[PDB]
Amino acid sequence: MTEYKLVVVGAGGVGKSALTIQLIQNHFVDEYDPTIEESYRKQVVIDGETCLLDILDTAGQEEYSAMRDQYMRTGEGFLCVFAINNTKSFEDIHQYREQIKRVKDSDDVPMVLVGNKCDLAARTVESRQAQDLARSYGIPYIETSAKTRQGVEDAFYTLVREIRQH
Amino acid sequence: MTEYKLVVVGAGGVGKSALTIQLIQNHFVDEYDPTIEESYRKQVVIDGETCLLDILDTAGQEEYSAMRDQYMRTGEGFLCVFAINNTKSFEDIHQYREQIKRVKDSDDVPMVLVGNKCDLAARTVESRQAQDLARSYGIPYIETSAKTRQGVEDAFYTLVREIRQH
Ligand SMILES: Nc1nc2c(ncn2[C@@H]2O[C@H](COP(=O)(O)OP(=O)(O)NP(=O)(O)O)[C@@H](O)[C@H]2O)c(=O)[nH]1
Ligand SMILES: Nc1nc2c(ncn2[C@@H]2O[C@H](COP(=O)(O)OP(=O)(O)NP(=O)(O)O)[C@@H](O)[C@H]2O)c(=O)[nH]1
Ligand SMILES: [Mg+2]
Ligand SMILES: [Mg+2]
Repeated sequence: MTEYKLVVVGAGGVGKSALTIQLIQNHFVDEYDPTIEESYRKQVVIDGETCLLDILDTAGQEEYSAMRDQYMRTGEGFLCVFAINNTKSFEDIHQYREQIKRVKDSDDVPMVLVGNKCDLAARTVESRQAQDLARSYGIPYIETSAKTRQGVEDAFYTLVREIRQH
Repeated sequence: MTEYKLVVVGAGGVGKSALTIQLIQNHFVDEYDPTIEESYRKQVVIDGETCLLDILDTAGQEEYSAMRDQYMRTGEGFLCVFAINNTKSFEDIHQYREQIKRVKDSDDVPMVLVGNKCDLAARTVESRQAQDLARSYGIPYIETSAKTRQGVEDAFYTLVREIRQH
């Protein structure tokens, strides 16, 4: 069956994991639990096609440096997450994008920008700001809550759909 | 606020209306009720942006001929629906696409192809067939059920998102 090798990337603490566990296990994780690397495989149906979601959950910062090159060479599509109440995670998006273009020999790589935690009142990252960025990158933007589950399927399925169209 | 002038197009009986009423009124309409033309306006939030969904629901066939040119000149994005158990509605998609390119002076117009009624066992339109078509048009494809509500938000929001990116 078609397999879609997806990897979830972004700054430490932004909800990369809580977002992947909502998809696979249908529940919010409200725990302190920093990822070294996790992987999730799931037979799923998206728009009538039977496919396996092969997802890599990654680390926020760590000695993950050129340690990242290896999985960014193997991922087919990227979820690039920041938190809407953490301005420096929004800003670090440029570093993750460029390194993925660098190891990919590509300016067009399947990707979607995700502003997570849209449930929290108190954002510092305005959606206009983030949607303008997603437009400059030629990237769709989708806000999410791992807490509420708002948009989580929508972010993962839009990315499976960026990969169908490339 | 941003307004997104969307119109729902396709063959008679395919679920264009049931799909629009699930979005606006949160309920399945399981009635025989052929549209001349209906319009729905709704203040909604999509990915943090406050916007009005101005949707035009249209007729399947009728004396709607160059009678369509007028609204296809005014719609910003199109939802192109067929039914997955009705081969000729899948086939009539080419006629709706081309006329929209014709009155639009455009090869790239925001659009998504929707195979509706994915709940019914007994399809005659295979998702590979329809996803290949959506790929040839440079269009995303999303299956839906107005009955179940599966994918309805997903089809309407992906189209609002095609319009953000154009
Ligand atoms: N309210 C709110 N909190 C969330 C959301 N997503 C995650 N959290 C919280 O944010 C914190 C970090 O979540 P986690 O998934 O561990 O983030 P991470 O990006 O995977 N951290 P890391 O880079 O170290 O692996 C946790 O307290 C989690 O409950 C969200 O949608 N909203
Ligand atoms: N089981 C199933 N039936 C559906 C679905 N969508 C619509 N229907 C049924 O299909 C029939 C037509 O629905 P309707 O919304 O009126 O279609 P239309 O495309 O708007 N007809 P028209 O072109 O004349 O205006 C109705 O019986 C409706 O309940 C769906 O998701 N699945
Ligand atoms: Mg984690
Ligand atoms: Mg109708």
